[PDB]
Amino acid sequence: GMTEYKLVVVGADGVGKSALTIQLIQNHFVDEYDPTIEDSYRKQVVIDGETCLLDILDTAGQEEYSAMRDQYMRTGEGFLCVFAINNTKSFEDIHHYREQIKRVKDSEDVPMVLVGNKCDLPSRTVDTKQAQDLARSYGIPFIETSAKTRQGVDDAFYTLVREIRKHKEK
Ligand SMILES: N#Cc1c(N)sc2c(F)ccc(-c3c(C(F)(F)F)cc4c(N5C[C@H]6CC[C@@H](C5)N6)nc(OC[C@@]56CCCN5C[C@H](F)C6)nc4c3F)c12
Ligand SMILES: Nc1nc2c(ncn2[C@@H]2O[C@H](COP(=O)(O)OP(=O)(O)O)[C@@H](O)[C@H]2O)c(=O)[nH]1
Ligand SMILES: [Mg+2]
Repeated sequence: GMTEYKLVVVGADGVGKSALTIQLIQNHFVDEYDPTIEDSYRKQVVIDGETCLLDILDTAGQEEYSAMRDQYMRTGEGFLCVFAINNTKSFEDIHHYREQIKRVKDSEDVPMVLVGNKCDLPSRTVDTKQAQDLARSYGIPFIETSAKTRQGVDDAFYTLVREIRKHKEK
């Protein structure tokens, strides 16, 4: 049998949620992917010897707080909270995404990873120290990624799976 892990990728428009997801799944950088499309993708992977199925929701569209949207998000087992290292506003939004996750999951202990994407770019407006401090304040890992080169991408998604696997053992 394969366990399926339901992962949700969230964060501001333009941070690279779609590029990270497509890079993970298909091993190619899709630049300029339609910002308005929300979809899910699956991949069979081996993580620490466990053959499992990732089901990844790449979020997009309108911010909305209906009971149905909350219930859909509540089915997520772990969340990648993504900002772009050259967009301070996307980093400032992270606290809001974490607050919504904690609210629908009714817990401060939700499997989560803070992802600083676009690390292939030389110009970084978000301080690495500030991002590490924010992740420490939430008790979650911080991983830098590039959806273009694939640097850190497997680590971000596999770390989130490891967190879900551990959470299910509590
Ligand atoms: N909804 C909703 C949610 C539930 N009902 S539950 C639940 C959860 F558990 C986790 C995450 C979310 C979630 C999502 C979801 F993941 F659902 F797609 C999309 C958001 C979204 N999108 C709109 C745009 C930007 C990215 C993409 C999706 N297109 N934007 C914002 O905030 C945007 C800002 C700027 C303007 C005012 N707001 C408050 C802060 F200032 C930040 N939050 C979003 C969000 F929290 C939700
Ligand atoms: N250089 C660089 N550009 C990226 C990276 N990830 C995404 N982009 C670009 O950033 C823009 C937004 O990416 P997208 O995946 O659409 O972001 P989303 O709105 O969060 O889904 C696009 O023009 C991408 O090609 C990355 O790691 N490096
Ligand atoms: Mg997208």
